[PDB]
Amino acid sequence: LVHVASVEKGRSYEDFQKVYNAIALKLREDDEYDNYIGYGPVLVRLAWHISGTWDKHDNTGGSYGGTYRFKKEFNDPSNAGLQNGFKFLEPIHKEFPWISSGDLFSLGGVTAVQEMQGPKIPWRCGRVDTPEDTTPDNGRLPDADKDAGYVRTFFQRLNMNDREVVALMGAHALGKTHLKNSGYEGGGANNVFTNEFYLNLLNEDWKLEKNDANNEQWDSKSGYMMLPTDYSLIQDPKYLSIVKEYANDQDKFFKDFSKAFEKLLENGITFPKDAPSPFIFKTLEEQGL
Ligand code: HEM
Repeated sequence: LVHVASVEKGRSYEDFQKVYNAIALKLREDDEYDNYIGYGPVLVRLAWHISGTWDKHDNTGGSYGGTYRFKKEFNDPSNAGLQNGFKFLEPIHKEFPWISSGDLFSLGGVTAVQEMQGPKIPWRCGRVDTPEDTTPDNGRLPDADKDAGYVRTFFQRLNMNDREVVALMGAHALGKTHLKNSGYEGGGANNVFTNEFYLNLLNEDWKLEKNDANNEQWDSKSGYMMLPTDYSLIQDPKYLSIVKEYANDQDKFFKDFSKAFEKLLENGITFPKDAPSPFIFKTLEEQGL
């Protein structure tokens, strides 16, 4: 399939900065969500899951068509919990009805990363809502009870290499698992974007335990947890080298995450040669708002 980005009619940077601001102000306002984590991490997870359905082989799935809005995808077991992100964005969509669904879901992720003190993520508009029959079947998102070889093969479908996979996974510094969503038990959580995922992988004393859903996960006495696929990044020697790199260089992690996350959000989209350049949105803080 070819999906050509089409700018929402007459819109420019200032329009999208307004949408960014509305999302950011609501992120600040709705601070109580999920035991005071706020909506930042679930917005990042939503932007990833609406993108992570992409298949490079036939260009099905991906963020372009906004298909998460349709019941098949909305009800994917892999997406359990994401309804909260969708509900958060609903009033934003209603205030700015001109923005496409894929643009809104992906921008929500960019906004959340930046507002949580993450790197700037350049972002491009022009995703166009596609019909219900374009919604990808369930089962394209990854399982957590797997090893490094699984992770590496899985991400080849999204055209991501080892460095991109390790960078993207640093998002698991954010938020938590919820037993009722995924069968993984979380505890403490953070809503500030840092490279701490890599530091925790290397520095904590991990114990392989069974949780209350009878699934294995790696736990530390500090109350930290890792999925088996997280832990695989220190079991595989190629992933381990990159983990160490990011643990020792915050700026390099930020730069690599920004590139990979934009790429993830743009996979499947053809941008015309005279499309606008990617937008870099100012944070609320930078605007004095
Ligand atoms: C091997 C690949 C991955 C697997 C198996 C995986 C699995 C999971 C699972 C099981 C959860 C818990 C969901 C819940 O119980 O609420 C989760 C949460 C999350 N994921 Fe991943 N994930 C992967 C990659 C990624 C990527 C690439 C990103 C973004 C760059 C990401 C961002 C997040 C975030 C921010 C959360 C927390 C959401 C919240 O706190 O509500 N994940 N992931």
